[PDB]
Amino acid sequence: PDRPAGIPDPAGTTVAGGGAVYTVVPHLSMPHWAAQDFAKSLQSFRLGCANLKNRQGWQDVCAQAFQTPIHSFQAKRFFERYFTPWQVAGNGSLAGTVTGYYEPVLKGDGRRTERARFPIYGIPDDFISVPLPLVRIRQTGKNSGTHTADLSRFPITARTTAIKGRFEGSRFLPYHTRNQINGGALDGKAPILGYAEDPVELFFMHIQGSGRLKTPSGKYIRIGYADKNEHPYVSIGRYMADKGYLKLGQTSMQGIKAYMRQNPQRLAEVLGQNPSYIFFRELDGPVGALGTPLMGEYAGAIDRHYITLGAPLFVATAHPVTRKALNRLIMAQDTGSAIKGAVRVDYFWGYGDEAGELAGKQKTTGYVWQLLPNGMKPEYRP
Repeated sequence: PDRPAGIPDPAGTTVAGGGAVYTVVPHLSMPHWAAQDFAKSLQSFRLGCANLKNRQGWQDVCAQAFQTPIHSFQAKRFFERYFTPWQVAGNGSLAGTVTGYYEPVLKGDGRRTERARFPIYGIPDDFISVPLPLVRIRQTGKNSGTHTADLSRFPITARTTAIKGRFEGSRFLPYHTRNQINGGALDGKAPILGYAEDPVELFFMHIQGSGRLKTPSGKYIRIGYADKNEHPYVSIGRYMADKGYLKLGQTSMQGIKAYMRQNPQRLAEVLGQNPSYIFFRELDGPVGALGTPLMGEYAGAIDRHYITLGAPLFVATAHPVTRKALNRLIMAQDTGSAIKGAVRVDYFWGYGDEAGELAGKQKTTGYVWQLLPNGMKPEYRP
């Protein structure tokens, strides 16, 4: 028994906030709307609904998504009948920026072998996260928070949700940095999820926040983001360029990997420049900001000041290699620290080497339309 659709704001309806303006337009104002693989967009929406279904105003669309066949004919009618498109302008411009991201595959093992020597660590035994409002700390769980803490020492910026540290003496000190962990500071006090063959490839898994080990027999060990040490991110590519070990055109993962194989005397130095370090957990698609697994080519990262999390999002852009028209109904199910603005999408390409090529080549103008359940308005969320 089909859910009711509810009443759309009529064409030309506007909402404004934050320099952004949202305008209701017809579905057929989206380029190549007719020719979409709406079965794939429906799959992607259904994945987000495991959590999105619980958010006020999304219950009916999420329920109805599961009573809709996985076929583009029916799935098109679902998106037409239940959602209204809101064309997005940021600061007077429909035009914005599309970049690309992906889930890396790297050679490795569940064990230390001759080939696979670089441990992937989970949350350490002494890693304690404390929420942020010369202070006092009390432990409230084996990895969360009797000891004094020196807040001037911890890496707080204008943005810090929590501090990460460990008890030592009668102190709470910042947790270990990448250079220290590289140097063996976690020996004996952190779970190891597996081993990578290449340390630069591992370094870049940290940069994407998730990955997959491909064992010598072709199996996958799936590795997801769990936490981090909250020390600042520094680009090693920008470090190498003015050192000047490589030119900032060869600053790709693959160029750093090749430089390092030829130059083992610089490995520790360069990797240690990024004091940020990500801890992982044993787990298709990484889990994004919505808390659900992302579907390759049908999910993206957005700015939540501007885009409602979980929303179908039509992106009109250019394919990062063919430069041909790339028009897609994706789901806005993730966020990034570098993704800001009304019209701004990090396009999730999926897992593996091919997705990697696509992602890095993506830096394009794009146009966006946000689809929301009929009646629900977009909102600037300061």
